Amino acid sequence: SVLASCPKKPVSSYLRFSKEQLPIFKAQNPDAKTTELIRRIAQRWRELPDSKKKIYQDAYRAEWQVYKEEISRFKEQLTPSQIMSLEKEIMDKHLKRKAMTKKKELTLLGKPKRPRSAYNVYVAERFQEAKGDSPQEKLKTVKENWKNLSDSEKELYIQHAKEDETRYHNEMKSWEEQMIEVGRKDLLRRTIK
Amino acid sequence: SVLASCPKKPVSSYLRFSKEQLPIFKAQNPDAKTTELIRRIAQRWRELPDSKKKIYQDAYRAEWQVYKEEISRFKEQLTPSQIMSLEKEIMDKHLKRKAMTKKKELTLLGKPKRPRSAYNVYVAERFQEAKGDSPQEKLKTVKENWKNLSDSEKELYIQHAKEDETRYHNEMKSWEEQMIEVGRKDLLRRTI
DNA sequence: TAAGTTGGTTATCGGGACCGGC
DNA sequence: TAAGTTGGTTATCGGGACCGGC
DNA sequence: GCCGGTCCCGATAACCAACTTA
DNA sequence: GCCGGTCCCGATAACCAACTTA
Repeated sequence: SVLASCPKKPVSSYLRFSKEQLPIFKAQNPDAKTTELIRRIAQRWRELPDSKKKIYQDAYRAEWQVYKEEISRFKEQLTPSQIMSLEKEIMDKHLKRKAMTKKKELTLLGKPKRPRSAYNVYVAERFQEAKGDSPQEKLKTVKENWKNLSDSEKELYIQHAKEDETRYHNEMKSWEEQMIEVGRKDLLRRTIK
Repeated sequence: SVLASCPKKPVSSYLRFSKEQLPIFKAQNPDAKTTELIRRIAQRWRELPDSKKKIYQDAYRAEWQVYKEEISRFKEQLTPSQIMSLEKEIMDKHLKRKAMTKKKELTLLGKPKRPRSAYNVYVAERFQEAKGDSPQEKLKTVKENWKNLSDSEKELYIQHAKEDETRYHNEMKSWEEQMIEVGRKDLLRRTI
């Protein structure tokens, strides 16, 4: 496709150093953790004189000149909407990482789960017991049954969802006070139902 | 170009009501602020019976049906890279707004200015006095002089920037502490 | 903030419906 | 979170360099 | 309206730590 | 590397408050 074929930017002088140094350390200290080895290499990089780092730097600058030529030839043979298409795929990769990071930090601060719908409850009750082998088929058949329920048969889950709706308010009121306590008012909601 | 010709989603029932009500009100209250009028119109909308709101809603829903047809014909005649381009521009518009909001709030919390560079100082001093009438010409000749200054002459601007670098450290350290106090640890730097 | 490694935890995306915040 | 208005600020973009945070 | 999380789990693709330069 | 702000200002293109539905 597009982003696949696109030339990649050269890695830094330190990265080239670690990439070469790592297999050496891993063969001398075979049972040491890899994270330990990287920490030892980076140290070694610091100790290294400036006349030696420059060699790595001169190599990097020259690869960058190659990349500038390469990315030009590549973009020249692309149409304008295709270049925008290229930028979009790159932006998505950034946004997807930022999104991951945020979600990781919110679980770390123990943000309450969102309220489950009656249907969320329904799936939760009927799943181990479902006409299907694969979970994809099992869910597919659970949603079949849900479409055939009258409002009166739904009563148990509607009432299980009204309760969980209340649990959410409580855990949220609590969690948001605590976020103010540790100085994170940015994580509070603007609107409340 | 692309996003320009693209069909726009219909506005909401309330929005339609305000669009029509505003010119009427602006003619009843000629010297009133535009912001008061909207607050008064919105007040009028709440009071409105639901049988009257339904007329507006029904208009909106039929418009929504139109937009679905319109956006389909539009995307149907676009190439795949034009469709990604359309999404990217939409995405650019959101991010640009998010960016304005952030910069708008940081000026409200009085975040310190960034340190001026040696070249920044140089421009500020030597500018009224630059061969030119349009600012574009005055600046182009300022950058000429900057490229021809020796190290002994830049020393003055280099240490004037070294000074401002210190002011930045002072004002930032203070400001970041103040931001932890009003509960915004998110506005803090990760590095230096 | 992103790249290089590499083994050891967490997305994604399958099949859908649905609801809270923005 | 975004749309409508309308008069009233902040982008933009000209000419460039450059540096702090990520 | 739209995005994302929510119920389930099994699948593989993408993470995380350990560093630094640009 | 890349983005954005910074010195300056001059025109013009897109913003702010005031609301609510979806």
